[PDB]
Amino acid sequence: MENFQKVEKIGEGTYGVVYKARNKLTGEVVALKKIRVPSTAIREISLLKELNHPNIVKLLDVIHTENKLYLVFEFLHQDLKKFMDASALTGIPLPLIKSYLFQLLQGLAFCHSHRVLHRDLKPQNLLINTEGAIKLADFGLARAFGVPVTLWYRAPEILLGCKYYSTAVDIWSLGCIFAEMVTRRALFPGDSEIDQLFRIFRTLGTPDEVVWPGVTSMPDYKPSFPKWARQDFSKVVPPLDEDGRSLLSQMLHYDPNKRISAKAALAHPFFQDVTKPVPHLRL
Ligand SMILES: Nc1cc2[nH]cnc2c(OCC2CCCCC2)n1
Repeated sequence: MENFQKVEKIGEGTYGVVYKARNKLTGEVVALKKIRVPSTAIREISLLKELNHPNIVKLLDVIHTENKLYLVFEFLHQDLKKFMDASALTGIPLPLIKSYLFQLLQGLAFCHSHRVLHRDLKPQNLLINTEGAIKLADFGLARAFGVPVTLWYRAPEILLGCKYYSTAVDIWSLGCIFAEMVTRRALFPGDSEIDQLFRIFRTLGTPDEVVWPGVTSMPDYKPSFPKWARQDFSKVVPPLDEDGRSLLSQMLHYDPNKRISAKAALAHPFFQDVTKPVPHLRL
């Protein structure tokens, strides 16, 4: 640690405090996470080090010293939440929305092909740079550190008590993030688990055995849930064109087994004309 000089409190996250810091020998500027140590975690985290991809935030080094654990990551200058706030008046140009979505789906595809998932995607762990790239941060952590189950981006199978949920839970999250980009408002802003579910049910309809076989058998399903009708997506992400809503709709399938995968989504026609614009950033 002594090898690092803290520059500023970036913010407080899931596993602890995140600092901007400098490596006192490489001179490299990094992001330092102090994780709040079990052998299992050290081993899992050591595997995630080898996971390298242009749309995954690079885990540079793992520092285990004095009972404590620190993760050292590649540093970027802005998270997607800051960006959207900064864009609240004008919104993000579609072509940039489309670039980001496409890059994030490449990231997900990569990690999922290795059976690694995130489980907690949110705009705050989506990081952008001046060159138009976007990258996912904190992939694989939840599983390491054994983090138990912001509810705004949680998949419905997690909320219903599925203990063995899959890569599909990340697709759900990214779909929610996609909608938020387009409209500049959160899709499902729950303030408790039940509120989260119900907001989902009010928009996509209460799930049943017709749309999601097995759902009435999930541990936290109640027959007493109110039954709401489904609303049209034309009303949920309005300006979004048809290919977009089509893709969004397949990202928000209730049935985890019918939800589109990242690899198939890359093949969606909405990406036929994809480009890589650069954003206008004030750092
Ligand atoms: N610039 C930057 C680079 C990073 N590289 C890895 N993590 C990073 C991060 O986290 C900010 C995050 C936003 C919400 C709460 C603070 C943590 N910020």
